[PDB]
Amino acid sequence: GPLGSDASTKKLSESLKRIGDELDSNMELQRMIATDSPREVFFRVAADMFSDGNFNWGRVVALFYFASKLVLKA
Amino acid sequence: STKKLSESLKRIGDELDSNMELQRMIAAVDTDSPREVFFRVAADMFSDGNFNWGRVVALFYFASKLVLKAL
Amino acid sequence: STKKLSESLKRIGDELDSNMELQRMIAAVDTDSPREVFFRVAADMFSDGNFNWGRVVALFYFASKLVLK
Amino acid sequence: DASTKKLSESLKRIGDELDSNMELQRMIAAVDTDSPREVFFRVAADMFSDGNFNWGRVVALFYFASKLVLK
Ligand SMILES: [Zn+2]
Ligand SMILES: [Zn+2]
Ligand SMILES: [Zn+2]
Ligand SMILES: [Zn+2]
Repeated sequence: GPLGSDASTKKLSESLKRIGDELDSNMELQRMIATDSPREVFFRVAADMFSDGNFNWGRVVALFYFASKLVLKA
Repeated sequence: STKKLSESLKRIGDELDSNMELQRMIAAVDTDSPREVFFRVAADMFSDGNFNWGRVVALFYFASKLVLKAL
Repeated sequence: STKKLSESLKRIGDELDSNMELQRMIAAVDTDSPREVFFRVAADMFSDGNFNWGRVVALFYFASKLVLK
Repeated sequence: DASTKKLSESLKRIGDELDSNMELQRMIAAVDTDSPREVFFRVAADMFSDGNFNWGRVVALFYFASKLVLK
């Protein structure tokens, strides 16, 4: 409503809109859902995502974006 | 194989989490009205009507940060 | 040790999926239009002002089954 | 709009049952939060050792991972 809130909300929504579309247009992902135990796929992908020791929340969210399509779609 | 998939998820996750511009936008948001912020951001996010799963996941990432800011 | 925490999370997750009434209520929404259902369901979930992580996770469980199905 | 009221009430109860479960909150609070990768993988490995990879279980792990990493 207020002008300060409307602008900060707009900028934040666009930034999250951009990251959201990057996940949905991830072509390496779209090809992976297409030897296929979902648990093993999840653990092999999850192991590779965190092999460098960095376990941050954005990576976990991306991992569960992957898990949702892996479980529900395929 | 699994490598390129996990690298792209690594790359997008590190954009959601370590983009300094995005983090300081999230940090500035009203910390004592999480319900009100969540719906304002969600309304602009889906004002174009495209209700894609990638955008819903990013919204839930922002909600998790809102609940953390209030905690 | 962590076997009890994993067993409890196991129980929670299986109780969600095996809740037929929940599955039926989720399968009874205008699937032609996901955005309006999400905002309607979410608006009624937080009218209390009770914006907790638990409720957000329950909305996430519903939103996924709504969009990806 | 009563079918949406009934569903919303169900999800409200599920979320509040999670957060008010003192035994669950105690078990979550006891893990080594300084070792999130090790904790997350040990819990996930035990949660899926039986071969059931259903979506409800993945969300329960997601509820755990969020409290493990954010707080
Ligand atoms: Zn305005
Ligand atoms: Zn980008
Ligand atoms: Zn304020
Ligand atoms: Zn330690």
